[PDB]
Amino acid sequence: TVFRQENVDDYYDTGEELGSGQFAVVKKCREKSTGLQYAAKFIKKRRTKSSRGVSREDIEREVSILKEIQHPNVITLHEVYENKTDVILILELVAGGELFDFLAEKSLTEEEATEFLKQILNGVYYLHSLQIAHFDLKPENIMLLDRNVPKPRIKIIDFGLAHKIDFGNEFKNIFGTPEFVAPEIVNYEPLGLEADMWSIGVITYILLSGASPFLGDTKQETLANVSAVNYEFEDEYFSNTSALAKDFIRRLLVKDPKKRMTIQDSLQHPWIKPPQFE
Ligand SMILES: Nc1ncnc2c1ncn2[C@@H]1O[C@H](COP(=O)(O)OP(=O)(O)O)[C@@H](O)[C@H]1O
Repeated sequence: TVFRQENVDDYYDTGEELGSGQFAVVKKCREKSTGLQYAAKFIKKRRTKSSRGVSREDIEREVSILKEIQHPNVITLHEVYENKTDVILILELVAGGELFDFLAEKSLTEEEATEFLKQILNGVYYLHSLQIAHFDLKPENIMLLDRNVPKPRIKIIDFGLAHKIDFGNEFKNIFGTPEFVAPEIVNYEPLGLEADMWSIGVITYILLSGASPFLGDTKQETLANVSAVNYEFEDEYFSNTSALAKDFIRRLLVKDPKKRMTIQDSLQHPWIKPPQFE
C-alpha cells in the first residue's frame, strides 16, 4: 500500500524532538489547516533489499495495526506520509512524557501502581480482543497525557513490533528488550498474546519496587534469567507490599504461556477487580 507523497512540511510545522529510537525520530508538530498538534514519527526506510532502516513489510504492518485502533488507552494514527527516505506517521500527541521518566522522577504506592495498571490492562484488553499482540510493552512505551495530576491518564505507544495473531500463535521471532521479553521470545518459540501478559508482570514488579526482576549485568545474562524464571520478591522492596499484589505478579511470571493469566483473567484477579545482542 502507498501513502501520501506530498511534502509533509507543506501541511505541518515541526517543533521539539520528543524521542528517538532504532530507525525513528519523533517530533512535535502542528497541522496548518486545523492548528492541532501531533507527534510525527519519521521511520527510516530500507535503502536496499538486504541492507539499516525498516523493511516496507514491517512499516505496512505497523500502519495497518495503527489504523484499526481507537481506544482511550492506545495511541491513534491521524495520517501517513512518505518520501524516498522515510515513512512519516502523524500520531496522536501524548504530552506528559514516558511512564519510564515519571518513575525515575518520583517507586509507587500500591494505589498509584494499580491506577496505572488498570489503564494498561484496559488498553491491552482492547488490543487482545482484536487479536493484536503488542510485543514491546515496557515503561518507555506507556505515555502520560499529563504528568502534573494526581492520577495520570495513560496511552500505549510504539506499535513497531505489534502483530495480528490469527492462529493463536505466530512464528517469526519478534524480539524486544531483554528485560521485558517472555521466555518463549528468548527461546525463539511460537509467540502469542500471552507474551504481553508476561511483560505486564515485569512492569508491575517494577511499579511496586523500582527494581527490574530479571536484569543481569549483560543482555545475555538477562535473557538467561528470564528463560529460567530467575526472579524473587526481595524483602527490602516488598516486605510491606500486599500478598495479593505478589499473587498477581506470580501468576503472570509463569514460563508456560498456557498456564499464564490471560488479559481477561487479570481483570478478574482480586487485586484488580473492584536489540537483544551485546
Ligand atoms: N505519540 C507520541 N507522543 C509523544 N511522544 C512520543 C509519541 N510516540 C513516541 N514518542 C516518544 O518518542 C520515543 C520513540 O518512539 P517509538 O515509537 O518507540 O519509535 P522507535 O521505532 O524508534 O522505537 C518514545 O519512547 C517517546 O519518548
